[PDB]
Amino acid sequence: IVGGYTCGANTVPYQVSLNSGYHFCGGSLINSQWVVSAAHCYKSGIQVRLGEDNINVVEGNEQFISASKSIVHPSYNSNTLNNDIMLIKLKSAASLNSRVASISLPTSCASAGTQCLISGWGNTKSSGTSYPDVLKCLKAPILSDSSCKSAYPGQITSNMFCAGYLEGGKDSCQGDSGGPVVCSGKLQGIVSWGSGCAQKNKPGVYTKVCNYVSWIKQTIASN
Ligand SMILES: N=C(N)c1ccc(C=O)cc1
Ligand SMILES: [Ca+2]
Repeated sequence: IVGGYTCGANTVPYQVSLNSGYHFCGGSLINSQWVVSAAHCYKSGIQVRLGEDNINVVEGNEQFISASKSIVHPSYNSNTLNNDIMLIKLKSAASLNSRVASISLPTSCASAGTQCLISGWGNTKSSGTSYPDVLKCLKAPILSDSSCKSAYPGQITSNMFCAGYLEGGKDSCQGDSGGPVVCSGKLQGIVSWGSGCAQKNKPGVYTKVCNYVSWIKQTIASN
């Protein structure tokens, strides 16, 4: 997250870190057994880390649970990033409390102008590289579909939306991939892609979660 703020420990209780010997992506806990992340975060041997603040220090509220199964969206295209969503099942159910909690799925899509919270452990620099140890947060509005398409000609599908600031300086970035965009207590987006980070006229692009609620619910019901 570039141009954000320190969230505070366990203030984003649905935020998870996906770990394969090291943090490599974010994700969102949607019930005691399931995490939603980006399909471009797929790999084998995932351990899901819940209740994290400093990802390099055991602070007392962590739950580390190995993934038993990953399900990449059936229509994920890794070239275009269309349908950039994946579900990860935990080998054992998480213990839910104030610091480890699921986030609600949307019942309808959000609108341009809605304020959301984007979070992650990704790069905090727009030019260089600096990875934080503690969770970073950014409040950002959803941008109009027209401005999103104008920013990224030929690239924005109906399964994507832009959020952030056209002026630059505030954005998600590398390492935030797969993490949450939460608006009014609903998971509306997943950190997906963008041109660099926090660049003028290049806002963040996010997977449009509301399009996937039916798939998420039916997948969970049978897996
Ligand atoms: N919001 C961005 N600019 C952004 C999001 C994800 C990636 C993935 O590496 C890169 C850039
Ligand atoms: Ca920790």
